[PDB]
Parts: sequence; structure tokens; C-alpha cells
Amino acid sequence: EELSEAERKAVQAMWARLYANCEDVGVAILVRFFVNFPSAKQYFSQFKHMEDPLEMERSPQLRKHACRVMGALNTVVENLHDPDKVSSVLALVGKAHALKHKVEPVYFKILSGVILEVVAEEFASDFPPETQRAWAKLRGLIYSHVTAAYKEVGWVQQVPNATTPPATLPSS
Amino acid sequence: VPGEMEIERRERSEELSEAERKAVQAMWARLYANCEDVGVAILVRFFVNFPSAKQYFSQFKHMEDPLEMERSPQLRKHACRVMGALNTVVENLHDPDKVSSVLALVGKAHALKHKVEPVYFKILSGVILEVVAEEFASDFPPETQRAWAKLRGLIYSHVTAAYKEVGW
Ligand code: HEM
Ligand code: HEM
Repeated sequence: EELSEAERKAVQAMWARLYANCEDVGVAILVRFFVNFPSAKQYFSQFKHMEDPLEMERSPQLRKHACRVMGALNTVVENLHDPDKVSSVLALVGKAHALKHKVEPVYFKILSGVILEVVAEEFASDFPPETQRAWAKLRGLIYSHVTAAYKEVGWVQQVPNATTPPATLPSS
Repeated sequence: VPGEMEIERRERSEELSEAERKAVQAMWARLYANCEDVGVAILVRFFVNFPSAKQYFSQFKHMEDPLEMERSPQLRKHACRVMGALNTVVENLHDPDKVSSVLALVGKAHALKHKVEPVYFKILSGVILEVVAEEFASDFPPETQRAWAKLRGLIYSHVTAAYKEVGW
């Protein structure tokens, strides 16, 4: 689903308030994500054993990713008026994560959900249905473009996904 | 290993050697891992010492209290953006056209949209180097100082060339 102009401008304004604290917000997002989904830490050699969120917050590798994530998303959000630019930015991010980092797409789905949870909580006083819908669309946009990029490089998404163990007595 | 005369030129060059690049990249990564706090500290130091530079920022140009400046969303957003753009430069120092493309974009935007006097780039870069020198005072033999001096000169030379290109 495509953002209307009003939806775009709402997201852009809300996002700019987050980006003014780019690292505190990115770190909060990532820590919440890793605490809730420790399997996602597998990709990060320097914090894959960390359990304590206080320790995670101070991990340089985590913090660098937090800063890079916020920068990349900032480029997306500032350019939402330019669909072709949005597509190119997310295609680069997607292809890098598919090919260099080999990240399971499930982690993009999940992280995008965490971002939305953090926004809904940070802006709970200012989050009516119109604004909720705008952010939901942005989540969809991010995941859609990233998965398209994975498909383009030949990642074949499976149902059940690739990580799920086999049923001992399956059914069709 | 180059000839002596080519070494003499590498010393005055714009471009960082592989050894200089790796030094800068390693040290920079420590700063970028604290992108927000470092960027904000850099800008607040800059504006306190160079209040004339505040003029370009419509939402904090009137502020004299450094505590208020520090909390200004416009200042903080710029701090994050500066750190992101510099990070792109440092990570791509091996690729001169990528460095040039990032710094041309920045330079032309600041010349044309923001109408910033180019000297402020020289000044701000200086402040970045001060903050680096403070963070790393032990890991800093003369060659390491020189590597950062070259980065500063590289940034300013690219930006000034972008200003000239757009007819500043
Ligand atoms: C909104 C979603 C995300 C964005 C915008 C994003 C963006 C970035 C960027 C810009 C970089 C640096 C350039 C590069 O090395 O490719 C990066 C690196 C990386 N990303 Fe992401 N990322 C996202 C989600 C994820 C997820 C879900 C994972 C795994 C759970 C992940 C794992 C990694 C890893 C392992 C690196 C390399 C880290 C390192 O070298 O220290 N990313 N990401
Ligand atoms: C390392 C040097 C610098 C870098 C890498 C840098 C980078 C950036 C970037 C990426 C943006 C956002 C995109 C844009 O609007 O152009 C920006 C905006 C801006 N920059 Fe810089 N900048 C630097 C130095 C300066 C200096 C020295 C000044 C003035 C003293 C300045 C004034 C501005 C202004 C006024 C904006 C627009 C801010 C807004 O609309 O909220 N910048 N800069």
C-alpha cells in the first residue's frame, strides 16, 4: 500500500524527531530486537554472546549498526516523494544483506515490527489511527522492497521458512 | 614500496596511503560508534567557538546557551548527518571517485542551498581533528597526526573545488 501525501508528511515529521536522537533511538530499537530475538545476534561476531541489554547498549558493533540503520532509513524517509530513489536505496540495502551478510528475511520482518512498536510507544500521545496507518504502510514498504531485492539475487524464500525444523510426521 | 621521490610526493598528496587510510579508518570507527554524542559535541564546540557559523541554522541561530543549542533538534539532526556523510567518506577512502561524489554533493548543497561560507568547512574540520586528538592522545605517533591532517585537507580541497565548480 502506497502512502498518501498526508501520510508521507506525517511519517517524515515524526521520523525527523527520532533522527534528532539518531543513536539513542537506533540503539533502543536494536537492543529491543536482539533481547527479544537472540537468534538475530548470529550475524554479529562481537556481540553474539551478549544477553544483558545494558551490555548490548555499549557494544561498538551494535552501536555502529544502529547508526548505519538510522542513516539508511533516514535516506528512505527523506526521499519518500521519490519512489524511484526509495527503490534504489532499499535495493542496495537488501542486496547487501542477502549477499554479504546472508541475513534471513524473517529478521527484516521482525525488525521492521520492532521499529513500529518503538514509534507507537515513543509517540503514544500523538498516535491516532491515521498516523498508525501511515507507519504501517512505511513498514510494509521497507519489507516489500527488501524482499524484492532478495528475490532478484536469487534468494528463494520458503514456507515454512528455512529455519523451521521438519515435522516428524508431516501432513500435506 | 615506492621510490624516494614518489614518497616525497605521497607526503604532500591529497590521497592517504594505505597505511594512513587504515589508521584513520580504525580511529574513526570508534567515533562513529558514538555517532550522535560525538557529532553533537563537535557541533556544539564549533558553534560556541564560532558563533558566526550559527547564522545558517534558522532554528538555533538566536541561541547563546550551549545547553539549549545542544538540545536543538536542528543541531542534532545536522550532527547525525555530518557523521553519516563523513562515515561514507572514511569508509570509501580507497575509492577516490566515491569520496569525490559524496563531498561534491555536500559541497554543492552547502554552496547553493545553504549558502555557507566555505571557510567554515576548514574550521569545522579542525574541530573534528581536535576531538579525535582528545579521544586518542596515546595512539598518535607523528604519522597518525599526519594521516588525519591529510583527511582534513582532502575534505576541504574537495569542498572548495565543488564551490568553485558552482561559481562561488
Ligand atoms: C531496517 C533494516 C536494516 C537496515 C536499513 C540496515 C542497514 C545496514 C547498513 C547501512 C549497514 C552497513 C553497510 C553494509 O555493511 O552492508 C549494515 C550492516 C550490517 N547489517 Fe544491517 N540493516 C538492517 C537490518 C539488519 C538485520 C535485520 C540484520 C540481521 C539480523 C542486519 C545485519 C547486518 C550485519 C551483520 C551488517 C555488517 C555489520 C558489521 O560489519 O559490523 N541488518 N546494515
Ligand atoms: C564535514 C562538514 C559537513 C558535512 C559533512 C555536512 C553535511 C550535511 C548534510 C548531509 C546535510 C543534509 C542534507 C542537506 O540539507 O544538504 C547538511 C545540512 C546542512 N548543513 Fe551541513 N555539513 C557540514 C558542514 C556544515 C557547515 C560548516 C555548516 C554551516 C556552518 C553547515 C550548514 C548546514 C545547514 C544550514 C544545513 C541544512 C539544515 C536543515 O535544513 O535543517 N554544514 N549538512
